[PDB]
Amino acid sequence: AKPVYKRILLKLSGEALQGTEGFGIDASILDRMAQEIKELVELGIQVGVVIGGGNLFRGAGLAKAGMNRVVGDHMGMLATVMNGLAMRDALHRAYVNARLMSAIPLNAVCDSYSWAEAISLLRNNRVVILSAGTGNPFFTTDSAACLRGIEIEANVVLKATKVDGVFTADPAKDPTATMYEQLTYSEVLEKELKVMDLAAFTLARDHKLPIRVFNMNKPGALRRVVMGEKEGTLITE
Amino acid sequence: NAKPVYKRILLKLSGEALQGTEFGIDASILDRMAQEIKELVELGIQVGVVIGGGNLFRGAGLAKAGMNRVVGDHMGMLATVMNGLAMRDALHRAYVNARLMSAIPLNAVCDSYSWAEAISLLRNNRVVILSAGTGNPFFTTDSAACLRGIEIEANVVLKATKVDGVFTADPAKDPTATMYEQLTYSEVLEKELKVMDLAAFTLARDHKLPIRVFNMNKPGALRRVVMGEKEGTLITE
Amino acid sequence: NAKPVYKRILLKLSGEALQGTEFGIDASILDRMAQEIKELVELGIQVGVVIGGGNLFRGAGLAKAGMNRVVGDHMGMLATVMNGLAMRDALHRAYVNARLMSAIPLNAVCDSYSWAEAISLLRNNRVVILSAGTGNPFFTTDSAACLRGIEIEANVVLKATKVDGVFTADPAKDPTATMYEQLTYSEVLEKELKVMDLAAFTLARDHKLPIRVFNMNKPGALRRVVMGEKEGTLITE
Amino acid sequence: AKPVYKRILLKLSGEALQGTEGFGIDASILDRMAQEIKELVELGIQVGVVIGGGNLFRGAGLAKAGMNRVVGDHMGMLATVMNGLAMRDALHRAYVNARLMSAIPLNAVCDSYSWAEAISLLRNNRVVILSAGTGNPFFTTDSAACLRGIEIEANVVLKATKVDGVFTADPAKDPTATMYEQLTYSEVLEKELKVMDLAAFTLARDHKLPIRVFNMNKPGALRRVVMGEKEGTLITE
Amino acid sequence: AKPVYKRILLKLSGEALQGTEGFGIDASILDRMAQEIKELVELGIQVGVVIGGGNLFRGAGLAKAGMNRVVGDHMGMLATVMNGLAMRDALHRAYVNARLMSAIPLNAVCDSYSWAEAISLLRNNRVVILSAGTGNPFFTTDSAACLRGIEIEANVVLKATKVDGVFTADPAKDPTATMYEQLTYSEVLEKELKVMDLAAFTLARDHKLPIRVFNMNKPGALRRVVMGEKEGTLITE
Amino acid sequence: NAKPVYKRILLKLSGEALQGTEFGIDASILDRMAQEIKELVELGIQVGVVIGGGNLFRGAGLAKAGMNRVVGDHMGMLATVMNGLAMRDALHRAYVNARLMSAIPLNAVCDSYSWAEAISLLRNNRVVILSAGTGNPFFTTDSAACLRGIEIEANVVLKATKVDGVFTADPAKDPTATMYEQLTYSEVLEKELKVMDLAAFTLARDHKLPIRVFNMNKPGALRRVVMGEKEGTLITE
Ligand SMILES: O=c1ccn([C@@H]2O[C@H](COP(=O)(O)OP(=O)(O)O)[C@@H](O)[C@H]2O)c(=O)[nH]1
Ligand SMILES: O=c1ccn([C@@H]2O[C@H](COP(=O)(O)OP(=O)(O)O)[C@@H](O)[C@H]2O)c(=O)[nH]1
Ligand SMILES: O=c1ccn([C@@H]2O[C@H](COP(=O)(O)OP(=O)(O)O)[C@@H](O)[C@H]2O)c(=O)[nH]1
Ligand SMILES: O=c1ccn([C@@H]2O[C@H](COP(=O)(O)OP(=O)(O)O)[C@@H](O)[C@H]2O)c(=O)[nH]1
Ligand SMILES: O=c1ccn([C@@H]2O[C@H](COP(=O)(O)OP(=O)(O)O)[C@@H](O)[C@H]2O)c(=O)[nH]1
Ligand SMILES: O=c1ccn([C@@H]2O[C@H](COP(=O)(O)OP(=O)(O)O)[C@@H](O)[C@H]2O)c(=O)[nH]1
Repeated sequence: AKPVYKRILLKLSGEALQGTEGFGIDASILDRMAQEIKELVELGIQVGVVIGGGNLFRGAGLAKAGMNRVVGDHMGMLATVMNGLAMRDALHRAYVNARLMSAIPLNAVCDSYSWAEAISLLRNNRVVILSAGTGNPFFTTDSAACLRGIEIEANVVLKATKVDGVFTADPAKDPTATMYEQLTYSEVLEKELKVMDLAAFTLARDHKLPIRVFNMNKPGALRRVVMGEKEGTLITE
Repeated sequence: NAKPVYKRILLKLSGEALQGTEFGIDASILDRMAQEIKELVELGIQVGVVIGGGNLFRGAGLAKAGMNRVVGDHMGMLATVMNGLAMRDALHRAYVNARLMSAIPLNAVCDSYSWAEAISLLRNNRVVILSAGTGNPFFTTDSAACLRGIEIEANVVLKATKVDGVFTADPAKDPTATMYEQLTYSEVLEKELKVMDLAAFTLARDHKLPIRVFNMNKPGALRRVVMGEKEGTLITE
Repeated sequence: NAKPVYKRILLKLSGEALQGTEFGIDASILDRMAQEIKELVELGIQVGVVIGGGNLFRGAGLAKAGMNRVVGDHMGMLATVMNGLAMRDALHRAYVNARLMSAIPLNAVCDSYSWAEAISLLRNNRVVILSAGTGNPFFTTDSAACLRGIEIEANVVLKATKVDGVFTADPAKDPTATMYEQLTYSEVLEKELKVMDLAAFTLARDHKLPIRVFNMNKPGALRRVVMGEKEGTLITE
Repeated sequence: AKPVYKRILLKLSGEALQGTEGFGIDASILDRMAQEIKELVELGIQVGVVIGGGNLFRGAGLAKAGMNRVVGDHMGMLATVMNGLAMRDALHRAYVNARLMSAIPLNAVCDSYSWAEAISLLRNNRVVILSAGTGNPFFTTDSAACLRGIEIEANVVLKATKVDGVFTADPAKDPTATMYEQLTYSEVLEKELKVMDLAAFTLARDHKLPIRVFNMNKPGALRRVVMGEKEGTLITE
Repeated sequence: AKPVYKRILLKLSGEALQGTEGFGIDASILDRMAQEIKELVELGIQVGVVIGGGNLFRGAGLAKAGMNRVVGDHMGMLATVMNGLAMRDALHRAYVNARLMSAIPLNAVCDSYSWAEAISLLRNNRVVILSAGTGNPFFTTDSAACLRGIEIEANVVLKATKVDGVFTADPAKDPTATMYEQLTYSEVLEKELKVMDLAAFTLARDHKLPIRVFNMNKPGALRRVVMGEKEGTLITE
Repeated sequence: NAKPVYKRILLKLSGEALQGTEFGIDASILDRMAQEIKELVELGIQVGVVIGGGNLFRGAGLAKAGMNRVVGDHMGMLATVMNGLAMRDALHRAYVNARLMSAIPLNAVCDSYSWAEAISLLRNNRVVILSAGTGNPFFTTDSAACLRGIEIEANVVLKATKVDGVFTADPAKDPTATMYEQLTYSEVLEKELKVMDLAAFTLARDHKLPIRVFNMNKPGALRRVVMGEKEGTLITE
């Protein structure tokens, strides 16, 4: 009963790190994710992780408050980096070899994203955190996830969410919605389901980047997914 | 026919003063400070501005939750940049020439701190924002405020806080908390009042750098200081 | 007493359009575009220009020959810079204030892309060339053209190609290839015409960013577009 | 009889490298320090070394000659880097794994200071040289020593000096002064003894960073100190 | 019958990578050179490789077309980098440990040239590619070859050419010319033979950097040269 | 009504000429050169200035003492920057617009060398100092002086030494040492005189770049050269 993936791209949204107040970072959560990621690395899995920033800032939201869209998306990106810092530290304190790279060159705090070094690091059993997303405004860390996954030739992008997977509708606002166990792009687009930003998904589809949606707040789920069990939704075609 | 009592200042904007209820950044406070800073610039005053990050993260805070103290300060310093980004945008949208420099090289998002480049810019009547403080862990922005304040040879360091001046304690927690209106670097010590952190204080005292503590949540407060009018607490030799 | 119909544009110069017979760069086309760009600048038009690299390398091309797709796009992106270098030189030798920025930091050879710095420069009537496109593999310059076009808030993206406009096919290969003169982001799709690559197209549609496709191998073509005269194909909502 | 320290921060003043003319660097001295440092690394000790610049330049001294204080401190910092280069080379020629990092980003000659990589390097038995001090003007490499020591969580900062330790007065200008074998901050400050720049010391005290003053020109002293013998003065509290 | 060189500097001209059209890169050729370089590394040889850009651009040629000489040499340098990218990829796909460094800092695509790291990498059996030449205009990659060879203390610079070696004249335009098996600088200069740019050669002579000219299109030649056989011409004194 | 005989020059200031008795930098010589350079700038002369480091370190010197030659040149090159820092400060304190660029990127302390940026600056009547010479080991600043001199298209390279002109030997060591007042790149060779180092000399000869050697320890010497008056030795074709 060994793992069914060699290299994966873990997409961690900003919310995932949110405590109970709705903002910031919750030390306890980070530590738990570190233990889970750790188990995967021990299991011989090469882990790349793209983190979001919803717990701190979103360019759109700021833009609405009157701020320039580009600068909003910049601050939002810096936020992803601020999260990566937290994730990395947790990994380190748990004695897991990891390194933070940023699309937005941030000398001192971490090194800049380098596809070459990224791969080398991956082939050396080190967790590689890709913050600052794609580095461009008008994009979501989800795109970053798909882009970085195609780049590092990940076997699959695991989209962590506070939900067991993809439902016929929002399973928290419509007690009728049912989860899917298997899905294909054409279907997701056909029935117009919510998996992620269209651009990021279009890209994943264009390169047949399998996507799996699972719940990150469900202890063990991560492991079950990589160990090929019944967890969340699978997206391919 | 009054006219300003200062030629070039070092304005320290505390991050906490950018919250405006509930963490995050308060767009409206930002828009207001751009206006008040705009007036000073039209008034011919050169403005260097050190910004804090208390509204997002404090190294020490994170450390107690378990994070590595040094990574905590890094996140903290990165918050100042995030705040420096929003403050610059407010300036720009108010049509005020401003540039953002960071102690830790961000590149692209903003400029790296360049002492010489900062002097030139101030001379050409442009607001120079300094984020990432001193750029070293274990220090505060108050320290940077003094350090940069001396570097650019500012006439005084205006510490913009949330209260009218230096009090005998947190006026929000101790009903028995009075503020002073005059202090010598001595008195502050021979009374051990809450102004900054000895390291920064000593620095200013060392170079006979006056300090004035005032409230930025008070519209027009800054201008009054600039016009030499009864405002906040003055700290001199 | 006509005068320009645009204040600030995003000129996308395809690399292939710089060949002029046999790969490489055609000095004479370069000298000519500097002249036509010089007129627009004297005409008061702010010019941001995204340049391609089709005359030297295309990631996808190299990939089929066996190279790593990502290293291929890198080479590709580096070609755009090489083209950005020659275009800037032509501008300079024509006495036109121009600066070259790269998505991937070259430093020394040219400047790193700085959104803010780009806005300032355009405002001071200086040509801002953007090379290395989006700076990420798997994307085209057309994408960058739209991405940057939106960033600097350009009035329109002028895609400078080798043909008079968007055709039903490659007019050089399909004798049955007609071009249109008007299209809605819709029609382009509900006809599936050759304009760009959905990713870039969608982007422009998303932000109601008009696009006009014209021939740069036609001396004076650009100016006519700028003067709002029957030229190329117009793509709007 | 094994070592009593696991990780130490070696503070080497500029003078230490001075030949007999009073300036520059003396090849012979460097080589000797390299052999001693080497022995420590072989002994399993993780060594971090902060070097000064007194043998070349001091910002204050230059300032007095009329030069700007900030630029003086800059040149002085560059000097620390110039020394590090020399120290590193010596370490390399003696086949000791070492790396120079600079607070002032100096691409090519060495890499920039990165707390993360610094620690990783330390955990890999490599000597880590921290030049350019803290990177800020108005500071001494002594502060840098204390700051870098607290950061890398060094077990103790060993302050090398051309004296056996801390005396009741200058043991070279008052034949009565006696050396201390043990001291505490409060005492040093109480009797106002000379250990180092007040700021650097205040910082060390604030974080209980044990400090040991010993003679670097006394062959073997370094080893005796780390091997817990009767050498120089100890400072804790 | 083991190798007679421990560390070599392989000078690969741009032409060497040229397909049959006269320009660009030929995937097939790269792959073959990768296999040969691979054999050398397996053989315990430390390989440093300086690549040219003649297959893409030469500053002089561009200058003649009217472009600024400096910018011409810049684009030409970027070309060397574009080749290095190709060479590196080939090495990687052939599972040979290699790294591209550039004299012209090119963050992301590769790292910048660092003599220190270069040597460390060499001592670790990794191919080190030195692109962007010397980094200065008015120089040839040949100089770069000699300069980088003296720096990395290479045992010899192997100048690959599409000719078996150095002839009394051009062996392709004068069927009488004969190849030399052994030569000395004084002789090359005396009889004024074509080996490389005078500057690069003067430098090599000044430091007694043995030079060997051989044919790179002659499968096995590389190996024969390093295995001390009868191949090409030797240049020393 | 004389007026200058040059529009733009390349002033090579030897480091040794900044000692003024005993190594180090002589504040008074610095203050004097700022004045003499100030006059040239007010006189409308564009000034690019290559600075040496002979007063602090010479790679070759260190090499003989045992250091790695390459690390020696690095230290050497870093001295030029240190000298470039003090010279810029003198300029600034004399109210002369000046910028310092380094061949090896220092960032923050000064600017990276930017050919284009240097041309723009000279055109806007600002002194552009070039430190770190060519930025490569094994070369001298004299080389950089010629290399940069050609790059910026200077009218002549003024080598500022410690003696009145090119002598038949060191006038301080050989009583039988006469200087010339006219030389052809030829004579210099067909007499093998002490002007620079063939590499740099050849370079200037290559591009018909005249050279004039004069004494900077002679107040007003520079201006006389600039005014085309009997001063130093002239080296032309
Ligand atoms: O490629 C990217 C990735 C992120 N962002 C910005 O940074 C924020 C990151 O938060 P995101 O919404 O992607 O994170 P998550 O929703 O996953 O918590 C976004 O809101 C954007 O403003 C961006 O502009 N481009
Ligand atoms: O020189 C500096 C300045 C700031 N910080 C960190 O960044 C935070 C900035 O917030 P600060 O408390 O200075 O802001 P304010 O109190 O002014 O709101 C600090 O708590 C530190 O963790 C740092 O480490 N070094
Ligand atoms: O955002 C970008 C823009 C370009 N490229 C690469 O660089 C080449 C640039 O040529 P492009 O086809 O964009 O130029 P054009 O078609 O306009 O001649 C592309 O083929 C890609 O390989 C890239 O990877 N990312
Ligand atoms: O954090 C620092 C460290 C050093 N320096 C400057 O660089 C010199 C380094 O010499 P220092 O006196 O620290 O060295 P040492 O006395 O140990 O020989 C100082 O004089 C300062 O001018 C600085 O400004 N800040
Ligand atoms: O130190 C160097 C190396 C290269 N180049 C430029 O980049 C090109 C590289 O091609 P080169 O002729 O050196 O390559 P090869 O002849 O070996 O194919 C040259 O033509 C120059 O324009 C340069 O200016 N300086
Ligand atoms: O292109 C350069 C210029 C200088 N240097 C080094 O830095 C020192 C600078 O001093 P130089 O002798 O050029 O100065 P000057 O003789 O003009 O006083 C040299 O000795 C070299 O070690 C170098 O390696 N490369």
